Amino acid sequence: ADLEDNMETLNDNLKVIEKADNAAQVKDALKKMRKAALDAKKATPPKLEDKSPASPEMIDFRVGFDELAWEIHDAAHLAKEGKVKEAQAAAEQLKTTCNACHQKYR
Amino acid sequence: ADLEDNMETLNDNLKVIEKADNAAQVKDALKKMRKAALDAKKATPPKLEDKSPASPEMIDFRVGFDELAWEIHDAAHLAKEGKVKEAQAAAEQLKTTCNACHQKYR
Amino acid sequence: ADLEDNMETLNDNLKVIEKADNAAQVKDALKKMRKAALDAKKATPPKLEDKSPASPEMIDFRVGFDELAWEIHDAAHLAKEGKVKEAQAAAEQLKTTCNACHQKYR
Ligand code: HEC
Ligand code: HEC
Ligand code: HEC
Ligand SMILES: [Cl-]
Ligand SMILES: [Cl-]
Ligand SMILES: [Cl-]
Ligand SMILES: [Cl-]
Ligand SMILES: [Cl-]
Ligand SMILES: [Co+2]
Repeated sequence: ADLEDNMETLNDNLKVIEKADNAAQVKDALKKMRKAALDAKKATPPKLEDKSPASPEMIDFRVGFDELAWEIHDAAHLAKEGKVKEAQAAAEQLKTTCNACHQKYR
Repeated sequence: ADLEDNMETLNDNLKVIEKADNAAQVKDALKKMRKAALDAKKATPPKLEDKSPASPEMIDFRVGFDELAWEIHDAAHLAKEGKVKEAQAAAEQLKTTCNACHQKYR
Repeated sequence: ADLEDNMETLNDNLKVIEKADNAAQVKDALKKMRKAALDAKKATPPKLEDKSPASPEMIDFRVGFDELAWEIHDAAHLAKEGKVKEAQAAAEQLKTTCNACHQKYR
């Protein structure tokens, strides 16, 4: 998928998690987010398309999705145990990682 | 290890999972599969030896193993919970990631 | 963080795990080790400074931290279900991964 499609997936499912009632809804949304994070790692963002593909900034961009995926998995661990409120709070804290990348490459 | 050696490991241990009768067999097979997938990330496939190491195709190839590893971990979660049948069903779904990479790059 | 700071975070928190008494101490040390491992993926070791960031040595180096992060997570899985001693044993086994990278790129 496109980078923008994957960002829409991440943004939409974060809102699904915010409004969720039960753990299975949160689990499903976090799974879509993880798939979107890994697919986005394949993209070249507009900010960097004029730099070398081997540039340190492209590596910095890709590793950011490794960090996002691992943090999503931590929230998913809480959702699998049925801890809805804790999973929702951990999902909310993802936004620190979203924003950290946006400050550099948005 | 060799790219083909890592593929033999993935394939041998998928066959173990297909036939397994308990969660211990599955969990040990998935652990080997994850190690082979991560090690395969370090290789250049023959069909991409004519690409730069950070070309979009080589990124697609390497991230394909991150996707495989996360999907293996999903199956391993299920096996650690005694969901042997569900873990085996997750192993079957894994094959679409195997196939998609082979279609592009084998 | 720079690579040296990430390495001190790995070293320090491995020492906490060896000395820990309960699962909360082990879980929190493993979480910091994982964050440091992923942040280290973004760095260039001094022996590879003059190489392309996408050279095979640099890919080998970055995948080394994928393997370490996944091995850290296995230890966290053991600690999260309260198997403290098995988590401590697993954390001790990580050193073979630390040492393997060191022998090549330190
Ligand atoms: C880098 C490692 C990023 C992480 C982590 C996240 N995002 Fe992102 N985002 C990134 C870039 C380079 C861009 C610009 C390219 C583009 O798609 O526009 C974006 C953009 C968005 C957008 C707008 C998408 C669009 O319709 O154009 C959204 C809504 C967005 N990003 C949301 C988002 C969320 C919720 C994240 C964390 C869960 C997140 N992003 C992480 C780079 C990176
Ligand atoms: C890319 C991201 C791949 C994924 C995911 C999987 N495989 Fe693979 N495989 C890939 C390539 C580029 C090649 C060709 C290597 C070569 O030197 O020709 C292969 C090959 C195989 C083989 C045949 C090995 C041989 O001796 O020629 C097998 C049996 C195989 N792959 C199995 C396999 C399985 C079971 C996978 C998922 C569980 C899987 N592969 C994923 C690239 C990629
Ligand atoms: C590569 C994939 C590595 C893995 C895995 C681990 N380390 Fe590492 N380490 C690496 C390099 C290239 C270096 C040299 C850094 C430099 O700038 O010179 C290091 C260094 C250390 C150090 C010493 C730090 C210093 O004195 O500046 C320590 C204490 C250390 N590393 C610890 C450590 C541990 C405990 C690891 C596994 C849990 C580990 N490292 C993994 C590369 C890699
Ligand atoms: Cl997950
Ligand atoms: Cl990577
Ligand atoms: Cl696993
Ligand atoms: Cl890369
Ligand atoms: Cl972890
Ligand atoms: Co897990």
